Amino acid sequence: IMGSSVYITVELAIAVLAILGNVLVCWAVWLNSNLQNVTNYFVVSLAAADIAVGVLAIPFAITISTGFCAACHGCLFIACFVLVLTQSSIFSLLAIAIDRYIAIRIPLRYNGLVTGTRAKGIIAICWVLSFAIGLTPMLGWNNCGQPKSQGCGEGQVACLFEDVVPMNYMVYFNFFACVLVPLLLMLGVYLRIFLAARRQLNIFEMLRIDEGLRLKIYKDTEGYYTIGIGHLLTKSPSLNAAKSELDKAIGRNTNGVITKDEAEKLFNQDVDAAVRGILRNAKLKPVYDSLDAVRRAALINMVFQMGETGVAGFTNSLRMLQQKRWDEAAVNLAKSRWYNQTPNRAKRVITTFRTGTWDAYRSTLQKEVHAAKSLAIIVGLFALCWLPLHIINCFTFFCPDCSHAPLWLMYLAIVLSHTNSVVNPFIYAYRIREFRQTFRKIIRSHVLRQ
Ligand SMILES: Cc1c(C#N)cccc1-c1cc(-c2cn(Cc3cccc(C(C)(C)O)n3)nn2)nc(N)n1
Ligand SMILES: CC(C)CCC[C@@H](C)[C@H]1CC[C@H]2[C@H]3CC=C4C[C@@H](O)CC[C@]4(C)[C@H]3CC[C@]12C
Ligand SMILES: CCCCCCCC/C=C/CCCCCCCC(=O)OC[C@H](O)CO
Ligand SMILES: CCCCCCCC/C=C\CCCCCCCC(=O)OC[C@H](O)CO
Ligand SMILES: CCCCCCCC/C=C\CCCCCCCC(=O)O
Ligand SMILES: CCCCCCCC/C=C\CCCCCCCC(=O)O
Ligand SMILES: CCCCCCCC/C=C\CCCCCCCC(=O)O
Ligand SMILES: CCCCCCCC/C=C\CCCCCCCC(=O)O
Ligand SMILES: CCCCCCCC/C=C\CCCCCCCC(=O)O
Ligand SMILES: CCCCCCCC/C=C\CCCCCCCC(=O)O
Ligand SMILES: CCCCCCCC/C=C\CCCCCCCC(=O)O
Ligand SMILES: CCCCCCCC/C=C\CCCCCCCC(=O)O
Ligand SMILES: CCCCCCCC/C=C\CCCCCCCC(=O)O
Ligand code: NA
Repeated sequence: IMGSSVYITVELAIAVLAILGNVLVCWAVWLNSNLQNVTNYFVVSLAAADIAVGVLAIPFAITISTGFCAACHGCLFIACFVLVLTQSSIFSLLAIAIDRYIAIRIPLRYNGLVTGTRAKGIIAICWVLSFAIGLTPMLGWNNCGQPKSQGCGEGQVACLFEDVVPMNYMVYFNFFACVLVPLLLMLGVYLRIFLAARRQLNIFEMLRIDEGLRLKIYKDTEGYYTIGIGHLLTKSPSLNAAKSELDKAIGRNTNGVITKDEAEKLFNQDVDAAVRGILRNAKLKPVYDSLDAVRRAALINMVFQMGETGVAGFTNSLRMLQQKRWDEAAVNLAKSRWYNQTPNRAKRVITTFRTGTWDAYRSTLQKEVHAAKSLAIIVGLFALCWLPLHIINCFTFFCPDCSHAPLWLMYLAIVLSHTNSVVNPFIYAYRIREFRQTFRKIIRSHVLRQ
């Protein structure tokens, strides 16, 4: 068996798996409305680039592995086309990372800023930028436009990737600026996502989950100006009047904007007032005195939502809370009008009473980042599959007199880069239930017919 035949077979097998697997990804998104979110718009765009890897880029790499004679501009397209697909993948991976950070940073206002129309515009722009970046050698930055391989006739060059694509482009422009910098930005974004889910939980973070945190002055449900965690500023219909109240409480001219620490200090003063009002109430003080620090925060949470008078009306639940009958107090509180009006917030507060822990709010944070862990794996696989080729290009560039990397390492690094166009659909099937369920439906019904 020829050594070339095993390289062709492996490349064609990767191409088939890249097409079939990523067609299934787009097919699943088109079929399942539950998969038609903005995050999957970039997943589809990422899959579209991987489909093109198996249809064009991999056949292109096979032809230029021979170094045949061809025109300069025509040879550059065959060599630089995969640079367009890889750049579009980087933009799609960077967009997914930023999208998931917005999802955990402003989880209540995520859908107002992140829209489908905006995503399609970003995708269309990034594809234009990917062609400009990937096909930069065709616009002049090439090595076949200067008079001087030999044995091909003039106007024709030996179509080898390292012969026609400049190495300083492959290292400075492509690797350092267009690959390494986005990969490091994606690393910091995902790190920042994971740290926010691992944040310390307290009364400030609990109410931030229940009532939101806003550092800019906004209008509440009643049209009144608010800041921080539900801190009413004024009933007046003047933002200037609200800013004057905000500046009087912060101690600095804010122009309606405050820092997170100032919102925490403002919220801390609101807790002190709610605690002062609880202690002066003869119904609430005995219960509050008996509760632990966490369960006291759940009682303050109720006061912030309904008021001391409204909480004092829970005569039966308050006595069972004071008697440390957590499970009995949970059943009683669940049968209240407060539970029916806002069950999600009530269930989190009731769970706090049962356990005395922050588990209900920790689980809220963990649910917001579970998708980010799977999508972060895809970025690491992209880095793992492409960095060997980049590092070698650096060795050839910065050590010209060095011995070039051996042929088997070239074949391995190039094939490993093509393999990355296969791994993503497997990740979706293994870690995303909605993708896995649609994959099974398409396969069992549309493909296998039964
Ligand atoms: C494109 C790219 C990106 C992107 N986008 C990012 C980093 C690096 C690269 C990249 C790619 C190729 C390449 C060469 N070939 C044809 C080929 C196939 C098999 C064997 C051979 C031999 C005989 C060894 O020359 N040649 N296919 N890709 N070569 C180099 N230095 N870098
Ligand atoms: C540590 C990482 C994140 C940043 C450093 C960039 C790395 C990837 C680049 C920058 C400089 C590069 C070169 C530094 C110097 C050497 C020596 C030279 O005989 C060949 C390559 C080689 C080995 C390069 C290796 C890769 C290289 C180290
Ligand atoms: C994250 C995914 C991990 C899975 C990916 C693992 C690494 C990629 C597989 C390489 C095997 C094929 C590499 C060898 C290339 C073909 C064999 C060859 O080199 O033949 C050329 C011959 O020497 C001259 O014609
Ligand atoms: C024609 C387009 C559709 C062709 C599809 C057949 C070709 C499969 C190719 C690549 C695998 C794709 C990535 C792996 C997806 C597997 C999903 C799956 O089967 O998961 C269900 C299983 O029951 C879990 O337990
Ligand atoms: C190899 C290139 C051709 C294969 C890639 C493109 C085909 C797969 C694309 C996505 C499948 C689901 C989207 C198709 C939309 C069909 C439109 C319609 O039927 O109304
Ligand atoms: C999955 C669809 C794409 C596959 C079909 C495209 C055909 C394959 C492309 C060219 C393979 C053979 C041409 C180059 C021969 C290389 C000669 C050599 O190995 O030295
Ligand atoms: C699924 C179908 C995929 C088709 C892949 C086609 C592969 C084409 C590979 C290179 C063929 C030569 C193209 C460049 C020649 C132009 C330069 C010249 O004429 O000198
Ligand atoms: C799925 C179908 C994809 C459509 C494109 C098919 C493959 C195109 C391959 C590259 C052609 C462009 C490279 C050289 C162009 C000049 C060649 C010439 O003019 O004869
Ligand atoms: C232009 C290339 C650089 C952009 C790469 C990706 C950056 C955007 C990432 C996706 C964010 C998700 C959609 C949010 C829409 C942005 C809101 C707006 O238009 O200001
Ligand atoms: C000679 C080389 C010719 C290069 C042609 C490429 C120029 C067109 C730019 C990108 C085409 C891919 C379309 C992707 C945008 C559709 C995504 C969307 O808006 O939903
Ligand atoms: C068209 C959208 C915006 C495009 C800007 C980014 C794409 C890259 C554009 C061209 C880069 C050219 C870099 C010039 C390097 C020196 C030229 C040379 O030495 O030959
Ligand atoms: C995706 C983000 C892309 C950012 C592109 C802008 C950054 C470009 C930075 C410089 C790269 C090239 C540095 C030296 C130019 C080559 C010198 C020459 O040969 O003329
Ligand atoms: C250095 C360039 C960038 C390298 C890739 C950057 C993306 C890293 C993203 C997250 C890594 C994978 C996260 C999966 C969690 C598994 C637990 C673990 O092993 O750490
Ligand atoms: Na890709």
